[PDB]
Parts: sequence; structure tokens; C-alpha cells
Amino acid sequence: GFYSMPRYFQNMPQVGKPLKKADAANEEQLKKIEEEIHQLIKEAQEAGKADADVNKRGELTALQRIEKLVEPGSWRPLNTLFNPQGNKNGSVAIVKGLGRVNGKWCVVVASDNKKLAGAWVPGQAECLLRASDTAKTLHVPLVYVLNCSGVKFDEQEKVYPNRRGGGTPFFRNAELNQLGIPVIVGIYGTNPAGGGYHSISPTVIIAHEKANMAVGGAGIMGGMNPKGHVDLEYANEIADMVDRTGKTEPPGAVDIHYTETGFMREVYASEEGVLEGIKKYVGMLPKYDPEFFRVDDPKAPAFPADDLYSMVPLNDKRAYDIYNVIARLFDNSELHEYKKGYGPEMVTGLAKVNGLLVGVVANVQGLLMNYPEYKAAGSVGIGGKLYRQGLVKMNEFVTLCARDRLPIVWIQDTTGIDVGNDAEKAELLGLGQSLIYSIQTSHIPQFEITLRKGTAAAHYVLGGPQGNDTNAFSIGTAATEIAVMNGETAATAMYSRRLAKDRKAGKDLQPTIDKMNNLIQAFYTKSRPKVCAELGLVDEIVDMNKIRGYVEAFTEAAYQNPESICPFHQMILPRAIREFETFVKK
Amino acid sequence: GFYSMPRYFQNMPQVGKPLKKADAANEEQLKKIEEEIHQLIKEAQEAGKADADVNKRGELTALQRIEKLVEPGSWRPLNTLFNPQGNKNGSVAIVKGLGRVNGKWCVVVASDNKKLAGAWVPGQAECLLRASDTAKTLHVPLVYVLNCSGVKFDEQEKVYPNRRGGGTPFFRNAELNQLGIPVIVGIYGTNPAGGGYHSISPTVIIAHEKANMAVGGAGIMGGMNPKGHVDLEYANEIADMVDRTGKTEPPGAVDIHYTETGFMREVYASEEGVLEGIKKYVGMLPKYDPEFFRVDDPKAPAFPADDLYSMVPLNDKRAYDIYNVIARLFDNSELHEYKKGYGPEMVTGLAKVNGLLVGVVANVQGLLMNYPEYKAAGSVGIGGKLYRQGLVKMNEFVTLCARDRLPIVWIQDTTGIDVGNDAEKAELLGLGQSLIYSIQTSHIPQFEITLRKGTAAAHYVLGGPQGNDTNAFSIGTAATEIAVMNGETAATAMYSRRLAKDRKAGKDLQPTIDKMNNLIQAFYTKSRPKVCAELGLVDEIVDMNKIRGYVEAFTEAAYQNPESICPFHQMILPRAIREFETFVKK
Repeated sequence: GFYSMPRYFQNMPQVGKPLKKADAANEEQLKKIEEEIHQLIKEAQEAGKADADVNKRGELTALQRIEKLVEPGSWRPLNTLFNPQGNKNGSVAIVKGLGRVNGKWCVVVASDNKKLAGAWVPGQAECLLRASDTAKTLHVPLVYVLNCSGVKFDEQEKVYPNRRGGGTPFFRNAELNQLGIPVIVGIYGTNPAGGGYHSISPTVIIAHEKANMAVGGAGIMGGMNPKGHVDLEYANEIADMVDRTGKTEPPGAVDIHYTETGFMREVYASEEGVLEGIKKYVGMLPKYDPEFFRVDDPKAPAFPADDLYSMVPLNDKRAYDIYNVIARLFDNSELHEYKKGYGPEMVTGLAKVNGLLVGVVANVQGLLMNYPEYKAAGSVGIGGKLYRQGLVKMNEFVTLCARDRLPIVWIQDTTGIDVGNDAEKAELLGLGQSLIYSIQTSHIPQFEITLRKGTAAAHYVLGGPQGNDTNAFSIGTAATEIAVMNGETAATAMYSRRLAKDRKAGKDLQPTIDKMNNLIQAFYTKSRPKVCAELGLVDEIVDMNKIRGYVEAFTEAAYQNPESICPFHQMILPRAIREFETFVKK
Repeated sequence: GFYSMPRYFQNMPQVGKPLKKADAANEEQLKKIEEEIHQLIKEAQEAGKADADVNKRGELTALQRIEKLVEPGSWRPLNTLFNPQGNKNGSVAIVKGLGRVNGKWCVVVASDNKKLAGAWVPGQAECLLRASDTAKTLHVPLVYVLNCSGVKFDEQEKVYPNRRGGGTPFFRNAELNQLGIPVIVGIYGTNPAGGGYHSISPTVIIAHEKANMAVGGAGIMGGMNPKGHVDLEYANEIADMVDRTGKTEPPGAVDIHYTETGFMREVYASEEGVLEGIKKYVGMLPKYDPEFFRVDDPKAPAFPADDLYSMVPLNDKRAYDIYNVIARLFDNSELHEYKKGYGPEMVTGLAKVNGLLVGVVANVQGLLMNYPEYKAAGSVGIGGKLYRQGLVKMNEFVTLCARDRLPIVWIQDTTGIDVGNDAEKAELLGLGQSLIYSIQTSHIPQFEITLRKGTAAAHYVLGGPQGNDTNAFSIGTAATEIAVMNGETAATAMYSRRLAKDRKAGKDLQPTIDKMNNLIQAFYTKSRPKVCAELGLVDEIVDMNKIRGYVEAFTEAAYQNPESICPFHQMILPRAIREFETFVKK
């Protein structure tokens, strides 16, 4: 209840406005898209062995385990639709998300036992690497709810080998430990080879009484597996062998890894027990009481989140007030802008999330009168584009946030960076990379929300996911669309030369027109939210009224156990903001 | 010469044996495989616009530029066959390798201007991230010979966005700079957007007089609002603009980024001039005279490299003497083993590469009598497998090399870690991960050679490519085979249950038998050297007599400008080696 510098952090300026005219059409269009995403998630998650078949055997599913593991309502799904290599079931066979486990925000990864008992499938490794990366970026525990059969022989060369294959997570788990970031695992079922390493690499190993973990299974080792080719005779030996064996406890069961090696620290008889074990050890981990880093009491935004269904236009040709979005994602709709008026194409300011201080960077939409300065008077700027002042302001803002150890939330809706030789002379290329440099050297956790458009290099520089060390993860919405550039712009850039040549040659232009339209169509299809999630362009498409939940999870996680601290009374950004407001060059 | 501790580092024991009789069959089969690789390389590199046409107008190709950039004979090709997403031309449109530029080993990346003028294609980003990672791991300069026209629009969603897309290298170039690792670029042709950032992100920028770099293309239709569709009227408008505009210089040309902004430090009229500019600045970069870290004068191996064509059996059933390989890759065939006799399945010892000290770890093949110690007496161990002592020896060895700041060269030919509860109780699962932990916390550059077999978790723990921070890169040979396990074993393990169950239900077993044979066949096909290269399982398949060349480049690169130093007289590994051989615990 007592915080540092109330005059600077409490009762900051408020922004945004009340929703007067509800836009029924926009809302239903956004919800239709959200609904389709939910339907896609639903089927990806339920694909494979049925819950009933899993439960009949007294075993829980990944979603059921997570439900009993995390604090009610703290689950923040991540990569649900991630399927970079297009597996038919639309899944990567793991359920991941951010969730609070016994008081701590954790990155949670649960093997999906409905799918080949948690076998490794194409794209899974990449999903796991993003998981450890998120944990490393935010310095929060990585929790595994393991039930992994390992490599899927069927697509072996796609999941077993390579620099970023199934073995990479084991080095990442060692790195996390070495960085002082605990990895906690609760294991179920059989976990040989890859599963075995997923079992042994964590910091603390909790096991279900019927689980096992091992280097390998030994199999049948009948070396003399015929000449090489499998025949009926040989087949009639494997079957026999199977008969001459029936049940057989796999290597590395509790009698081995608990009683003998002591690798398993604790064993539980029930599925719920295992989860209780995870909670117990996650509870022993370090964290700062959130109050320590608060500058104000937690406060809900001053406007309903649902208003966004009307205020965020799905039609990318319609502009809107970015402040309405900010007003609905941050505490009490408060925002104290840094250098307002300078670099009007962007909003850079200080805001709060459950009392925690963070920096905010978002595109401003609409016309920008008599702008930019490096163009002739009378020129008009376009909201969504980046110019010189906006790039300079952001460079300074990120650098100040970095010094003050403040996390940054980036909200993207951009059509790119200004082009042409006026822009080039105004150093936009140098300034764009300077921002990338500023971000890369910041050492502060960051979150990126591609509200609508994510295009060209602006998508990179605006705290894009391309900054793997600083961006914990990114989300999108029903209004999201990501592409290199506008399809038509690309189409004309790719064929303009041919159009002129063919016309001067008296050649038909229709075929070139068809290709241009097909390309434009392809750009549209491959830029939809659905595809963004599937390829991982965003780690999750989030419902308009679920966005603040992610901002909250990110920020609380960012402040859960920071590696570095800047005392509030020693922060410069708050003072620089005040200073720019009052100082007049006279 | 004058070196530290001659008694420890000079005249170390020698290993290997002379080649009595050459194995003609083995040699021809190995060479046949190498020839196919070379032919695949020739095809991928030549693909696209013919050299004659590129040269018709004074322009040089990537390979021609590299030949004039690097010191003759120092080129070490990397990822020549890398094509993870299977582009039809078998290329990712870049020519990469390690090469000496004005006295310094550098990771060199050149835009392949024969392919869509160096456009970004699926898989390129990953190839570029490996490039910056190698430079980061070895702490050597990254050199770009840029000629990047842009993006292959019809696959833009595969190359433009995402966490590891075309924009990621811009953050990686910022990181390299921040880590004190220079990035130098010589630019040719038009470089808008992505190519623009590849031009501006480096430390030093050199440009050809006709080259340009920009945040993005000016776009023929100026600041005209994009169109959702293309009709004939619009087509003519485009044709009208190209004609109206006629011959127009792209934005960001020399008159802009040299004369005005000064982003281009130097401009050269000829293609060769640009390369001279690169050499000029790379020459200004820091490096240690190799003599500083040498402990002996460079000496070639005591045996001919070509013997490897007879001594390295293509037949994975034939054993061989790993000392013959070691004897032909390291200086004067010298090797001073660490704890020889303990953990006989592995060789861990000190060796020299052009006088530079390095650690060597390699699998021993053949039968290991009265081993392992945790099994009944008289049992026999299998060379190529990993047991308790081998794993403990390697953990200690790696940890000692790390303390002494010595690079490590791993030579793999393994069938995995021993399995079964005896092995489990001997802690092989814990020891395997311990080794991964030892490697991850080492902070020393490492090189991995998959001589033949790279399988199971052993592939991971034996300095596997999966250790992204420490492994600079990996190579293979014509004898290489990489897979989760042997096909037959996988097939039986995957269909053992369906065989016994289908037979009982009185069902045809032929369908399942066919699947097994298809699986076995797939395993073989997908584990061949060329596939290892195409997927990146190895960064390059190297000829038997070209292996030492990479060992040399790696070691010299590693000692070129080290971040940490351990004086020779302060190294413990040399002492630990001696003590183990003389101490008799009375």
C-alpha cells in the first residue's frame, strides 16, 4: 500500500474513451474468426486417443493434468495451433502455456499422451525450444508434465537429429539450470531414450509410482534379424518372442531410479499426487512478493475489454484510436507518454499492469498533418508507418527502459517504414537497425502484440519476435495479418517490368494480371490469423477480451525473480518524461 | 621454437600404424559416394542464371567473388547441400564457408546472384543463423558478400516472418557487434528491405559504385493506396508509370548513402575493388599471432591421409582402429591420452593442430574384454557403445579442458549408450546428461565429426551438434550414417505388437511385414551422407583426405582471438594426465 514516488507513479494521466456506438458487424466478424480458432484448437487438442480411453485406464490427459496443476484461471495457452511442418492432426503433440503453479508463473509443457503416448513429431522440438527460451527470457521456472514415448520412427530424420532436434532441449535444460532457472518435472508412463533424457535433464524429478525413465529399452536385440529383409518366417519369431514374454517391467522403473539410483526425488501413487509434488517443489523456488515492485495498487482498466470488439476494426482500411486499446489493457487506463508530439506516428509511454511499471510502444493510426519534417511543408504522414522522429524516440525509449530495468510491451499495427530518398537521407535504414541494436543490448524482457498489421521491416524493429533473446513470446488477435508487404504492392513490384515490356511488344497483359491476382490472393490466405498461429508467426491468437490476461501474465512473470534491479528513485525515464514536458528552449 | 613446458607438450606419444595393403573395394566405394556429393554440389551451385550471362555484364558470381576474396586454398565449404525445405534447385541461395581473409579465418556468406538475384528462399534464414552462430562460437569475423534483391514472394510466409526468419540475422548481427565480433559487408546490386538491413546491420559497409541499399523499394506507384484487385486499367497505369519513369536509379544509391548519409564507408568502381575493401578492414581486425598459443612447431600427421580410404570401413559391420584416424588428423600423429585403460570404449587425450593444443574425444571400436565392470565377469563390451567409465572419463575430461580453455574435437562412430537395468543402476542416464551439462557449462569452442555412425542419445552427448552454444559446426564423411537407431531394430520395435496381435486374430501379417521393410528402407535412405547434408544433420560431408583441413581451420579459428586464457604453466589437464599414469595407490 506504500509505494515510491506517488507524484510520478500514481494518478498518471488517463487515456481512451467510452464506447458509445457498439459496432455489431465488426464484433460478430471478429468473433467468427475467434470462434474458428477455438474450433481448430478444440480439434487439435482432442485428436488421437479419446479422453474416455485414456481415463478408463485411470490415467489423466495433458489438459486434465494441467487443470489440476495450475491455479484456476491462470492458464495462458501458447502455441496451441503451432504446426510448422503441417502434421495431419494439426498438433505438435504437447500442450503448452503460461500458468501459475503454487504462487509462481511458470512455462508449462505437458506431453500429449492422446497422441502416440507423447511421441516426438515434426515441429515439436521447435515448440520445446521456444518454451525453454521463454523461461530463459523471463527467468521463470520451466515445468514438464512428462509422458514421452520419444521419437516417432515414422518421421525419424525430422525429429531425432540436427542442431535443433529432439536432443537440443536437453542442452537447453542444462543451460537453464546453469542460469539459475529451475526445471521441474513430474513423469508418467514409460519414458525411454528421448523421454528418458527429458526425465533426467530437469532439476527436480517427481515420478508417478508406475512411471519409468531410461537410456533405452533394449528391445529384443535379436541381432540376427534375418539377412536384413523381413519375411513371414522372421515375422513368425517376433510374434513368438512376444508370446514368450508378455508383460515385462521396462528398465528404469521406480524400483530402480528411486530405490537404487535415487534419481527420482519423490514418488506418488496417484496422478494428482505427482502434480502436488510439482507444486511442492515449485513452491520452494524463489520469487519477489509482487508488492516489492509495485508503484501503485493493482487497478483494472477504466473501460470494458469487450469494447475492443467494436473499437478494433477488422477492416484494415479503417483507422482507430490506439489509446482505446491502451486504455483497456493497462491499469486504470493510465499512461504517461514519453515525448508526446515528437514522432507522432508512435506512442511511447509508461504504464502499469497490476501495479507493476512497464514501458509501452504502439503505432498511432490516422493522418499526421504537416509531417514528416524531412519532407516539404504540407506533406501528410500516415499512421502505421515509421519515420525518423518515431524511430529516434523509440531508440531513446528502449534505451531508457533498459537502464531502468523496465519490461516493454510492444503493440504492432504497421504498414512499414517510410521509403524513398527523402527517407533514406533521413537515415531510416540506419535508425531502423539502430532500434534493433537498442533492443538487442537492452537485457530486459519484452512482449509483442501484433494487434493488426505486421509488415515489412517495421514488424522486425517494433520489438518483433525476431529478437529471440528479449521477446518472451508474441500473440495476435482476430484482426491480425502478417506478410512481407501488401500483396498488390508485391505483385506490381514483381511484374511491373513485364507489364511495360509486354505492352510495348503488343503482348497480352491478362496472363500477367492473373498471376498478380493469384499472388495477391495467396498473400491474403497466408497472412490470416489462422496461418499466423500455425506457422508460429505469433505464438497465439488471443480473444480481444483475453489480451489483458496475457499482458498480466507477462509482466508478473517479468517481475517474479529479476536478475537486475533499478531502484525507483534512481530511474531516469520518469524524470526524462517530466523534463521534456516542462523544458522550453529559450 | 620457444614454447612452454616442452616435456609435457613436445614429443608426445605417437599412435596409428602404416597402411600395409590398400583396400581397393572400400576406397572405390567411398570415392564413389564423395563423387556423387561433389556432383550434387556442382549442380546446386551452377543452377540458375548461367555464369556467362552474369559475367556478360562485368558482374561476378558468388563463387568468383569468394575466389578473389579468400586466400587460395583456405576455402572450407559449409552447408553447400543445405536445403531443409527441399527447394527444387537444391539450394538456399547462398555460398558459405570458412576462409582466410587477409590473414584471418572468417565465416564467409555470399549471396548467390545466379538465383533470383540472391532472393530469400525457404531454408536460407536457418543457414544464415548457423553462420552467425559459428562466428559467435569461434569469435571470428562474419563476412557478407551481399547481392540480395529481396524475397521470393510466392513463399514469403516461409522466409519473411517468424522468430527464425529473414529478420532474425539483423538481431544476430547486432549481438555479434555487442559481443565484440565484427561483421563486414561488401554490397553489390540492388539491396532493398531485407537486403537493405543486411547492408546496414554489419560493422563496416563497403559498396560497389552501382550498388544500393534501402529500408525498402520506392514502389513504382509511389504513395498510392494499395489495391485489393488488379484490372486492365490498373495494369496500364503500372505500365504507364514504368514508362513515365523510365531509367530511374533505385533509392539508396551511392550518391545517397556515400555522399549524403555516409553509411557506406568506402565505394569501389570494380567488383574486385569491393573485395579489396573487405580485405582492408578485415585486416584491421584483432588476432593473436598463432605462435602465441602454440606449444610446438606445426607438424603434419606422420601418416598419409589417403590411407583413410582403406582404414575407414564403409561397411558399418567392420571394426577398425580409431588411432589410425587420430594419427592422420593431428600433428605428427601425436596423442597423449587421459586415463587410458579407464573407460576403454573411449579415447580422450591431448593432441596438436598446427602446434595448437586441443582435446580429442573419439569412440574405440572392437571388443572390450572383461567389460563393463558392472556386469558379470567375462562379459564383453562393444566398441562404439558408451558405458559408465567412458561417460565418467569424458565428464572429467571435458571439465578439465574447459578449465584449461582448450578446444575439443569430437570424433563420433557410436551405436549408443548401454541399456538395461544394470546400466541404469550404473547411472548411465544420469551420466549421459551430466556430460551434456559438462559440455554446456564449458565455455570452450568445439568441433564434431560424425566419422561413421551417429545414433541414439550418444550422438547428443558426444559433443553433438545439439549443443548450439559450444559446437561451432559439424561435418561427416562418405562413411557417415545418422539415425535414431538401425532401421531393422526400429521396425521390429514398432510392429512387434501388431504382429502378435494380428496373428492371434487370424489376420494377414504381410501388410505389416511390408510396412516394416518400408521403414527399414526409409531409415537407410534418410540416413545417407547426402541426406545428412541436405537436412543439415552435418554441416558438410567432407572427403576423407580433406578432413584435417577442417580440423585445422576450426582450431586456428578457435585460437584466433579467444575471450579467455589459461597460461600453459597453469593448466591442470597435462598434470592430471601424468599423475594418473604414475600414481599407484598403495
